[PDB]
Amino acid sequence: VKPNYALKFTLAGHTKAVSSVKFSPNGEWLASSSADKLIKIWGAYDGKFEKTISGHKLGISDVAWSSDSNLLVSASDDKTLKIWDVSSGKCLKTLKGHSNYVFCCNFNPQSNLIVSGSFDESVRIWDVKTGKCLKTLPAHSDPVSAVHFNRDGSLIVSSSYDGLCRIWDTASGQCLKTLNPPVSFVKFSPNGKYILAATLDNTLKLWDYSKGKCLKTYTGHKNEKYCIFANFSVTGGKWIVSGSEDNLVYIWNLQTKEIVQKLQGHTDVVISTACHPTENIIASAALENDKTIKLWKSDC
Ligand SMILES: CCCCc1nc(CO)c[nH]1
Repeated sequence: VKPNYALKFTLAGHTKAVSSVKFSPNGEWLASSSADKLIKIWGAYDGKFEKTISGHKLGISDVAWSSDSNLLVSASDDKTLKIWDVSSGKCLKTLKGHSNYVFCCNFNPQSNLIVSGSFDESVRIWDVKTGKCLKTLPAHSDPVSAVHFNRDGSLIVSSSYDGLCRIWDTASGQCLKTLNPPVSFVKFSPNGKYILAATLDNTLKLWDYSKGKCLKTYTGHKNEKYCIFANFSVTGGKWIVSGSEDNLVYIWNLQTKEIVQKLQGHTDVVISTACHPTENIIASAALENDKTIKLWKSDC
């Protein structure tokens, strides 16, 4: 069994490198962030441009949705995160505290908290309602490449160029576990038992969190430079999805570790991929020679 992702839409409009694409939890929208300082909202199913959300003074490296699909958070080189009302496009809160570029962000499942990672080497936990910083974790000794909450928000996982992945107790801010090439991306599996980690030696690893053991390795792609997003595809077959510095989207069989598809079409590094929550749909986005988002559809 292999997927058969085919190109459905090319989304043009960002004037510099795209940095991150994320599907709304309700499956309706794609949000994109860019070095052009803009967030753009697109129809997930028809690829139709919806709106531009603006206000950051420098490039945006990441964007994330609240669980109810009503809010976005963005992470910017202007050293702030911003919370946006998607319907109005208005900035509700500017989260101030990082002393350098904010690189990565995510809401917890409740969406009362935001976690951020920065070049300042810290992870911050923010109150969504007040916009106040609740905790500053001295998480790493180099830029923080990724931050993600587990399924119930009890844990945070962070990755860094220092070569560490760390698991934090959300409530206390205390480090429960440390798992050395730079770690360029990390996220929990949907069930929260595993962590998917990218290292800048062209390697993805599936870690059993509780055991601290490497279960799977995915190779064949190019990743020596950029913090490329990877995903668990769960809507059809159980795949691993990642961009690559050879301008392709890679899809592996999670269990066998075999490459089952490579998606051709991008004309620069595929920095970000996202899996639709209910349909067999991938969004991919590329750096400044390309600046487009592609939507792909598969039968499985
Ligand atoms: C400038 C390109 C940034 C892309 C990016 N990758 C991640 C992984 O967490 C966050 N942002």
